Amino acid sequence: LLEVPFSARGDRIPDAVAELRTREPIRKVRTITGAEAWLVSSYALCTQVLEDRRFSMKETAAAGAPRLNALTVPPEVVNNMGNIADAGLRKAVMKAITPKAPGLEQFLRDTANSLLDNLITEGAPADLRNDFADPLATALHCKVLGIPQEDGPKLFRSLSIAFMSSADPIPAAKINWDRDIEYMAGILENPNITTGLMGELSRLRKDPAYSHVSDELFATIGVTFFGAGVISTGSFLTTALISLIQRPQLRNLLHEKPELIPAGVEELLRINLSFADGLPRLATADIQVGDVLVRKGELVLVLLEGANFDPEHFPNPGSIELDRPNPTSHLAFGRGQHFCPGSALGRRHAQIGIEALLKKMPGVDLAVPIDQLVWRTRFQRRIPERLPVLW
Ligand code: HEM
Ligand SMILES: C=C[C@H](c1ccc(-c2ccc(O)c(Cl)c2)cc1)n1ccnc1
Repeated sequence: LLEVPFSARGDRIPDAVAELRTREPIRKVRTITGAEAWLVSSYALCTQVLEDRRFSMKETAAAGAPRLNALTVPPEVVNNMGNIADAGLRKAVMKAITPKAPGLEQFLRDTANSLLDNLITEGAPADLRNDFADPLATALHCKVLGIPQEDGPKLFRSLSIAFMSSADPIPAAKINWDRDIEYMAGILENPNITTGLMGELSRLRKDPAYSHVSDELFATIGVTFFGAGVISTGSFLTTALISLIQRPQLRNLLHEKPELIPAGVEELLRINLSFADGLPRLATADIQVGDVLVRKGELVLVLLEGANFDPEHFPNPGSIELDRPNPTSHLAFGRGQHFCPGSALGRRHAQIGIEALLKKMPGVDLAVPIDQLVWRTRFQRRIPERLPVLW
């Protein structure tokens, strides 16, 4: 039985995806746990699954369910956004993580420029993942959360385990989770934390309108939004920089006309291979998806690059075109009930990071042949362990 995932490489889509999409856009596969699942790979069927709440994220955590991979958080945290919504916290969380917070964008620009100046001083080769994209993501999320910048690196170092895609429970994930929760709980008790997401959660925790909300949920919001935001923005920016480096004509165009960078980033989102696995959902009813009657209790995997390279929806899907008529209609941020709450922040992180890099390093190029990149395995993102560049 066809095994998923197909390839940990984030620099090229396997030819097999287009064949599946054409012939079998919903197809039985085996996951790393040995479970069977339905892999959905067309824009039409991916959108159908993501927009039908009977394909449940929450129920993927149920004991005894077929699993894509092992939990790395407590099972109730899989329903984190539902818990946030039920607690009356959605609006406050969203307001806290907007890129338009006063001074946030300038902080992003200043941080990016400082990171780049240090790389220039040290001399090529430079590692754009470990010494640019990931520190930029980490610094951004410390600022957004309102926590000390110097605490970023230790929180960041949880994530190479936190976002593993493992067949089995990971003992280090429990250690790191418990430690990171204790940290966020202490932050909520720290009177000096008055800004950002944790400053606002700290205030709401003392507000009688929220007296019922548990300390557990407040700390969980901090751990989950830091982890999801840092891994997603650092990994997306890293692999978008590869796509851009691979396209010198586009790199030069965006350097010459940086007002096109938002359109460029939107296409880089569309062609991004950062998510290593399909998005998992558990059927809570018998539901017809294409030619397959998915049965209650079965696992469905929504393959984002299946949708995003679907030529019916995005003609010439492998080409970056800055004037498509349907440019934000990709699924890079998901779709439906679980659409990424951080989407605007993720866009802005990448836009500013790329703007800064192109100004400082207009000649940026890989310093090794592209096949020498080392792609992280058994992880929820596809990323190169190092991204060596020259300029
Ligand atoms: C370019 C950057 C990002 C990408 C590509 C991305 C991608 C995604 C995708 C595809 C989903 C849907 C998962 C699903 O439906 O199963 C998602 C959800 C989520 N994202 Fe993002 N994300 C990014 C940035 C962020 C940021 C900056 C934050 C927070 C600061 C964040 C926090 C979350 C959370 C908490 C969820 C879960 C939502 C829910 O369960 O309803 N993400 N993200
Ligand atoms: C399913 C939840 C997933 C998520 C997974 C793992 C973590 C995590 C963070 C720090 C840790 O120390 C450990 Cl061990 C785990 C956080 C979040 N997620 C993705 C978007 N929203 C939530």
